[PDB]
Amino acid sequence: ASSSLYRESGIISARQLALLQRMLPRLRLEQLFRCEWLQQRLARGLALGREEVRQILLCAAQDDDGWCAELGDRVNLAVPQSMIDWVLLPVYGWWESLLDQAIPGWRLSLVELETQSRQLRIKSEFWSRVAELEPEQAREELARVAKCQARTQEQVAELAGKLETASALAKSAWPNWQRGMATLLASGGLAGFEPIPEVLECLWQPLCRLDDDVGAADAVQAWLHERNLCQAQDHFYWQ
Amino acid sequence: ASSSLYRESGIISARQLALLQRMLPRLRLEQLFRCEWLQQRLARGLALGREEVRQILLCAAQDDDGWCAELGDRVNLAVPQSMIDWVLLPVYGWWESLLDQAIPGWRLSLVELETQSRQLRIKSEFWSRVAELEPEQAREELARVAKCQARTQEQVAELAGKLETASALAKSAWPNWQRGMATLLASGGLAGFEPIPEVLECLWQPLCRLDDDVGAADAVQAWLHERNLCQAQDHFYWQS
Amino acid sequence: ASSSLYRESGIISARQLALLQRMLPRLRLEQLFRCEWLQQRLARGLALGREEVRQILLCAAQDDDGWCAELGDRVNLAVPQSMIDWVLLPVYGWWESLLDQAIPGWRLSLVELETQSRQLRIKSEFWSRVAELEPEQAREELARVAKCQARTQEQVAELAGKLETASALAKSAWPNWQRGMATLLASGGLAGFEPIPEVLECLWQPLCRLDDDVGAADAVQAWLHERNLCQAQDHFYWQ
Repeated sequence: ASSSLYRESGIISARQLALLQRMLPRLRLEQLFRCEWLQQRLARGLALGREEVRQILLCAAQDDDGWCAELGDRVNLAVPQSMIDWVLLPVYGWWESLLDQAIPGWRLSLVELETQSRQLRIKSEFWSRVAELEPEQAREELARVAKCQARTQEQVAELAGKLETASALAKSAWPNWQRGMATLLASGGLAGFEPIPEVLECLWQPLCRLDDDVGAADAVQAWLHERNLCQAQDHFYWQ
Repeated sequence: ASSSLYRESGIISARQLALLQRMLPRLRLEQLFRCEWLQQRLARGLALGREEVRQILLCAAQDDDGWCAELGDRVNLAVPQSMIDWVLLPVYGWWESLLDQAIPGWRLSLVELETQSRQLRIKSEFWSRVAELEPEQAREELARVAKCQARTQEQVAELAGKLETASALAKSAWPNWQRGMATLLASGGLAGFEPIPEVLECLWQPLCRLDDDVGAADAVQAWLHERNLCQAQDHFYWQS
Repeated sequence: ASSSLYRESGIISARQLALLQRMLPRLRLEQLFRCEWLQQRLARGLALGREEVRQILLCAAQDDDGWCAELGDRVNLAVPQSMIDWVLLPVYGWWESLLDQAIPGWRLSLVELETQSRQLRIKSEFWSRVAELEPEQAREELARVAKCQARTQEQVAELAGKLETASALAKSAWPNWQRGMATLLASGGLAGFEPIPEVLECLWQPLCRLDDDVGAADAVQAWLHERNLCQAQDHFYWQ
């Protein structure tokens, strides 16, 4: 929900943010950053190009507090990279949390912990170099932070472990997940993915008939959208 | 003003910095980092490319202490992206300042206020992870970071307030600024912007004749220059 | 040697890391992060492209404990930016430490101090923004940070000094280093270096014939590899 966040993760360049900042009033800008669409691109690390920017500017040209709802991308699933970023990765993520709903919370919890271990090593160098002067005071602080990184390390280990077991269970349920992804990055097909877990069948049928069937695009959009894996105004097609 | 500002802002890649560090003496590197040209690119978000790097190395080899003064870009105002980043946006920031000179100061103050804000969050997410092991000596940090965040929040509200008001007049003074920008972005032309404020006429006249008049380019170069919106050696031109 | 470092250094994008995290097991991924080839890209600021990620994924399939020693780049030395990033800069770094072994360590110690002063600089801005409510507490707090950015700042001066002298000696040993570089960026050849130090003769001979002798690019690769300047699987050519 913050400029810096989209900047730190490379979603928006400084150049782009400059234009956006000047064209959109603070109120629209804030709505932009909070909107489901952009938050989606953030989570998938999908940086903006000139048309994304044009479309944002275009949509905001009406004083409708719901302008963000018209935002969405036209994705060509015939491009593996697009198939991966807009479909497979999102779907696998949704699927695993289905096996165990606490998993996304673990993965996210993890990152908050490593970025937290850093602040601990950085705050260690500090009171380390500082030990020069006020040596008695630094010792004090060092003992304090020493305890923290010890616990932080342990919380990480136990989380990792749960995820190790979780991934094992998921590997058992979709063994061909890996062989499928390689076949995609070469042949471009989705067959190496079979047999796919049952729940995914309603997605996989149309997904495999994208070039043959007309209403398969709509079928895939609709399946993802119900499952909250795409936007109402996202559109998918094939080469 | 350190190389870190330029790395974080994606103005200079890691690859590029390494080459510059090897080729430029420590003293020239710092002169480069503080020079007006590179500062302009930073503010505008204009990442360096092969040529910008070469020119840096070139100009720096003269060994004159004002070598930075020879740095500039050759800019094709054909490209809508170039028209926007080198003219429209700088010019609008300048125009804006006429209507109220305190504005530029307010904007960057927000930037620093946002940073201080972010810093306080990192500082609270930090002491939250400590609150578990150090329950007692954590009730003190949260109290200061409380008022700190509150205060910070107050002034943002104020700044954002003044700027919201300024925006309103600024909109009134150039109604079709929006429309003009949409059009340029959709079709490449400048017509959507008119009528333009009278104080920008001597810039606009040449701007709309880049392709036709031969002295139209340097006429906008001169206009921007006399107002510190470009560098002495920045060269503009038109080619479609 | 963590993901976060490769992100901040702009070596791996958010979306690239998204895919690797999902495709590689926790163990397999950390192996990638600590492997020589990737540490090489990192040292030189060489961002992963589409090719590099495919390779990482193919080589991940082998499923042996040393997969990531098969990783290497294919570089076209006919491209000047490649000539610089893979040969000239690496070779110079190696050369200069022949003149004085302490130089790489100074160079690296600067970096540590530079990121450290900018850590205290940001710490100042904060406590001056917090001096709004606490003038007293923020005093001894700004006072400590001020001592640190003092010692830091002199350590830097001492190192810069030592490097200033080194610089002079290296300039005397390879006078046309700079003219060569300028020329390569201008005309794309290597004659501008031409009076090169004797210890580089064996590298220089084949480097000047990449286009003419089939075996030249291999000679170059050998020269580099025997001195740990490229990976065993790095491969060079001229197109």
